[PDB]
Amino acid sequence: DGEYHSPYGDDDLYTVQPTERSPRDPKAGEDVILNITTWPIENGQDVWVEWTKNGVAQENVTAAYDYNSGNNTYWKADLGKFEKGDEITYTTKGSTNGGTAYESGPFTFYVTDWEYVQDVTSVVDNGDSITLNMTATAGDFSPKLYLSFEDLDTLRMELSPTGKETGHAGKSGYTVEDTAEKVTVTTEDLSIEIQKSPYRMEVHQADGTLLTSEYTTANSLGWLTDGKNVINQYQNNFMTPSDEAFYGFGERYDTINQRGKDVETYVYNEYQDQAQTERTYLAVPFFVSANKYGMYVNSDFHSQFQMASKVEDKYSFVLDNDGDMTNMLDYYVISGKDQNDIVNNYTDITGKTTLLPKWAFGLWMSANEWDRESDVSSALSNAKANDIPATGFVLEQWSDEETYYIWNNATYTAKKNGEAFSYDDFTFNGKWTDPKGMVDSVHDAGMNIVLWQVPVLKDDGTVYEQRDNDEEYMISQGYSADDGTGAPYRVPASQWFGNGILLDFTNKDAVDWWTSQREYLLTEVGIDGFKTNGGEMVWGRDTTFSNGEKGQEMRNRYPTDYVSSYFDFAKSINPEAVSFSRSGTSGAQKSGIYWSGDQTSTFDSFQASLKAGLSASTSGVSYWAWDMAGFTGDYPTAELYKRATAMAAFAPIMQFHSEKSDPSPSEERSPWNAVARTGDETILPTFQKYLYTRMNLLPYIYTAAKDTADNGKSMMRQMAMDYPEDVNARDLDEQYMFGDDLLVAPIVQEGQTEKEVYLPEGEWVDIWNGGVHPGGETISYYADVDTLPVFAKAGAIIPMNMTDGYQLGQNVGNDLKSYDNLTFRVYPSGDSEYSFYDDVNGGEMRDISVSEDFANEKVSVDLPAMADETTMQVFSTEPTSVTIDGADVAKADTLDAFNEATTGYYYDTVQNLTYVKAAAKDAKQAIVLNGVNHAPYEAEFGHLTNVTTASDHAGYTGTGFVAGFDAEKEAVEFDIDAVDGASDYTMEVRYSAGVEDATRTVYINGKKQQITLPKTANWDTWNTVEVPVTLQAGNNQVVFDFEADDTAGINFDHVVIKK
Ligand SMILES: OC[C@H]1O[C@H](OC[C@H]2O[C@H](O[C@@H]3[C@@H](O)[C@@H](O)O[C@H](CO[C@H]4O[C@H](CO)[C@@H](O)[C@H](O)[C@H]4O)[C@H]3O)[C@H](O)[C@@H](O)[C@@H]2O)[C@H](O)[C@@H](O)[C@@H]1O
Ligand SMILES: OC[C@H]1O[C@H](OC[C@H]2O[C@H](O[C@H]3[C@H](O)[C@@H](O)[C@@H](O)O[C@@H]3CO)[C@H](O)[C@@H](O)[C@@H]2O)[C@H](O)[C@@H](O)[C@@H]1O
Ligand SMILES: OC[C@H]1O[C@H](OC[C@H]2O[C@H](O)[C@H](O)[C@@H](O)[C@@H]2O)[C@H](O)[C@@H](O)[C@@H]1O
Ligand SMILES: OC[C@H]1O[C@H](OC[C@H]2O[C@H](O)[C@H](O)[C@@H](O)[C@@H]2O)[C@H](O)[C@@H](O)[C@@H]1O
Ligand SMILES: OC[C@H]1O[C@H](O[C@H]2[C@H](O)[C@@H](O)[C@@H](O)O[C@@H]2CO)[C@H](O)[C@@H](O)[C@@H]1O
Ligand SMILES: [Mg+2]
Ligand SMILES: [Mg+2]
Ligand SMILES: [Mg+2]
Ligand SMILES: [Mg+2]
Ligand SMILES: [Mg+2]
Repeated sequence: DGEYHSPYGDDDLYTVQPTERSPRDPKAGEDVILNITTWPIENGQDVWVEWTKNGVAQENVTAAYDYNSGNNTYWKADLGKFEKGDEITYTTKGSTNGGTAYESGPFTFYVTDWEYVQDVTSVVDNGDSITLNMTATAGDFSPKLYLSFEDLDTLRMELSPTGKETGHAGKSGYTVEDTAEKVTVTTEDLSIEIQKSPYRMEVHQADGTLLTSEYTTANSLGWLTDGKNVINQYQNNFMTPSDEAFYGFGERYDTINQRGKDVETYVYNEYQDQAQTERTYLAVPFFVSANKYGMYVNSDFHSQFQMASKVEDKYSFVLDNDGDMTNMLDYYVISGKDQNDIVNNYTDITGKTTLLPKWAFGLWMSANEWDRESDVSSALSNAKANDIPATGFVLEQWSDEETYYIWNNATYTAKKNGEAFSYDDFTFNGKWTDPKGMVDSVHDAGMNIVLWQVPVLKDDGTVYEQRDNDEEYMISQGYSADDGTGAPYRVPASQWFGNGILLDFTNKDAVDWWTSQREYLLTEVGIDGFKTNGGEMVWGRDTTFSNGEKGQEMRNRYPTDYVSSYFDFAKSINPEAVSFSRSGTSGAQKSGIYWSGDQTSTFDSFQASLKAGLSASTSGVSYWAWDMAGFTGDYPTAELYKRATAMAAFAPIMQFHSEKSDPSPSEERSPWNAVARTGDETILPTFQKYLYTRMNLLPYIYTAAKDTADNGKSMMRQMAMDYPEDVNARDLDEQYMFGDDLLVAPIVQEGQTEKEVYLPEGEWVDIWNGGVHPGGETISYYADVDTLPVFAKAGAIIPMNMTDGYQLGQNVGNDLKSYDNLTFRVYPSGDSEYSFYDDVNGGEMRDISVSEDFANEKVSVDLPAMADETTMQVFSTEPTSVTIDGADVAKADTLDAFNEATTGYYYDTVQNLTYVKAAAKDAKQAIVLNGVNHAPYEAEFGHLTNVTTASDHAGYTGTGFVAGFDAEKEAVEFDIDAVDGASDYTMEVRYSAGVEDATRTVYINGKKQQITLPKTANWDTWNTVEVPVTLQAGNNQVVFDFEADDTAGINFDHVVIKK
């Protein structure tokens, strides 16, 4: 009773339907097979193909039995091979015993082959664009390649194979040197060297440094055509040295450096095994090379980036097209001031990140199992009882699970013709008796709530009045996409929401309707945005959208049309509304948060999540989240939960979530449930430490969020984004930069406590304890399960919201309308400046500058007008005085006195931080710390040999001192920076020698001297001896030894380097 063949199937990249044509788009010399099905299985069935070649009727092709399966027979018809330009049209047919024939088709394909640019025959400079007139290696086209400047450092190439299209205008600030053999195009930032015969482009910086170039054999640039009807693909090919690293490509789970891979720009919903399958929800045809350029292929069609995956020194892109011969290839080679500036330039092209409200940057709580008011009340109560000041709240299991815009258990008179509901239309029952009151109680807790959504109208063949009404309206209005035959497009039956009808987000009227149905959720229920899931749901080549585009072009674009439509809609009603989504392509960054999707509770998954965040970052998707510790699989171990917590608190968006809808016991990845499930009570204080730390750093984090929106600098960055020339930074995927100043190194390996941290050149200070670490090597950091290595860069100015306790990890709550103690942590190093985004006070930028002058025992802070009292925490030795506007401020002897003071200073001996309180003033204030040196290098943080630490004599700095240190083969080794370059310095050695005069031997980069340490009154008396040393650039190895000619026990507190 039937026959079926459909040449492209669902056009899936990864799989085929069993009734497709192979190849889908035949090239010259390729054997063409047609897979055909008939049903039911019967003897005496014939299957054949009726067809024409170049309009000429051919002898029928008889199909061969392939296999039987289920109710069906599958057959193969072999059409043979074809030549470039052949136009084949066929109809597949089946009948039983000479009866009624069932057929599919007709279907046409045009047989293609590659044509490439040969030579540049002439150059036409039009002032805002340059045309290169070209010959082709085959065919009769007259190609034109157009060059323009999006900016003086960003080159755009537009290729028209037929020469019938014209490129776009760019900047005029270029000069041209056109010669017989070569044309050179120059700006203040770029030198574009184009050989004419054969055509070959090299892109150089203006100083001559090569950025990238086309492949050396040339004929690199080409298009796939029958020469008459279709252009089906484009390619270009580039030369790449062995060491070149390639970053970005959207959100990638397998690796941060794609060298060696064929990367598919193809959005896909892959559950749990994204790394293994090399798939992603969020695919962007943009990469950044550590050779200091980006490349962006400007098209929504699928592309494949072959990154030294075929030939060791070649990278290529192959870009699909729908056949339209008027669609130019359009790509950019992007330079800039640095790697982050390359990202900024990319965002000039594809869209800036939209700044989200500060609440988006606190903790988000989520669990699929929350499905009733009492679950929401319990979540709020549990958060409150456990001192968890979260700011975001997600509900997934909230709706009727039919319309997805009506609360579960709500009753109402159904509405026809897609008419919208108001709040008053509903009687609220059962699980949700008062959604408005429920939302109000979330707001009372200082949280903001988002509701889960999909872009599809569900249709599983069940009867459900409202859903049925909406479907009839949607179809009659043409608010769906079209399947290509005049019927609404439905998601393929085997997929998530199979048989459902996608809303055509290209259709403004459709969007207005769809969103109107949700209006009451925003205006009356008072929600704060949507979790817009899915979107990877466009299949089929003939699927047609209101914009005239079809399924090949729209698959990658659809999720971003969907996500952006909802984001803009929610914001139009509630300016503080935030979206939380997983899928998209270039431009996704304009529309809210992206999370890394569906992963298991394992360390392998944690590793893949971090790769996903780092690649997304390079791709301009900065507001990135993950389900901390995984949302499914066996419940995370306490170790994984703690490791994930620490990293999550230092990532752009912090969010816990769980998959299961009605589990027993609870699957919540909340800290209180983690305690319950693992039995490890210490999870709670560890979680609190990290969450409170994040809240302490929220002024810094939110300023970084604004810097993303303004300047294209992502919040969390792979090391080579800041240090592209650093050979050790190239492949690192277990540490990153967070904001401008913090190097974060999470432990993402099971059982690991010795964490390698690569430190780039410069000085890095442990933010938790003041340990100093000279850059330019990989250090080993001991991190137990509760510990996260985080370091501040030299010169850092870090705004913080602190309690009167003034330590990191102390709860300041979630009231985002005020600070407790606004604080700036400062690591003085030369002259540094910072622009603080003061969201509490109308979004004023506060420009702070620090002038480090340790050589003259001074640090100066230029504080602008502020609306709040401010506390500086300056990393330094103890001042002899502090002035504000020249006037001495009072030394506070205790933290209590400091807190009570209007202005003053206090010295934290454990952290080596000077606190300075300045009153709120509507004028600039000049703060000077006098008598200060670079903070001490604590002996207890040194590399120790046969020697231990103690704290049983008062008055030390840091956490203690090295004790006794009085036998041969005992050593204390320091890694010491020069304060102001290679020079002689004075090294202060602070020690106690309670019994008798002591001596120790010191080696400074291998150069030995002996030092005399006179007796102190007793072991509770410290003294300082000044030792002349010569220090060079970089890390200076300073070794204190007890050798054979040394004498007596000492307690060794610290060293200070001064003029
Ligand atoms: O950024 C500075 C350091 O921060 C962390 O340590 C802070 C603590 O440092 C001291 O004591 C620690 C030890 O008790 C031990 O358990 O862990 C680490 C390092 O272990 C080993 O390091 C050296 C070899 O590389 C050896 O010299 C040493 O004998 C080994 O035990 C120690 O740092 C203080 O005494 C504590 O008060 C302080 O809290 C971080 O762990 C460390 O790696 C950083 O360098
Ligand atoms: O009650 C609403 C809804 O709950 C579940 O879906 C919520 C989750 O949706 C996403 O994950 C789904 C995948 O997209 C599917 O392809 C498939 O693998 O199943 C998962 C469910 O885990 C999302 O990424 C998750 O964060 C959400 O928890 C049910 O699956 C739906 O049927 C319900 O309508
Ligand atoms: O739109 C369908 C239906 O929704 C509401 O009632 C919810 C309803 O769901 C199923 O149809 C069950 O059979 C009922 O027991 C539930 O109450 C509207 O009140 C109703 O008018 C409408 O048909
Ligand atoms: O040479 C003096 C002294 O050195 C060592 O003891 C150092 C030790 O002395 C007291 O116990 C203090 O309380 C500690 O803080 C010091 O580290 C030798 O052990 C000792 O024999 C000698 O007299
Ligand atoms: O209507 C198009 C549809 O045809 C085929 O489905 C058949 C199936 O193979 C038979 O066993 C029987 O159940 O009837 C169906 C037609 O209703 C294709 O297999 C299917 O992919 C296609 O959509
Ligand atoms: Mg720029
Ligand atoms: Mg529940
Ligand atoms: Mg606050
Ligand atoms: Mg305050
Ligand atoms: Mg000390």
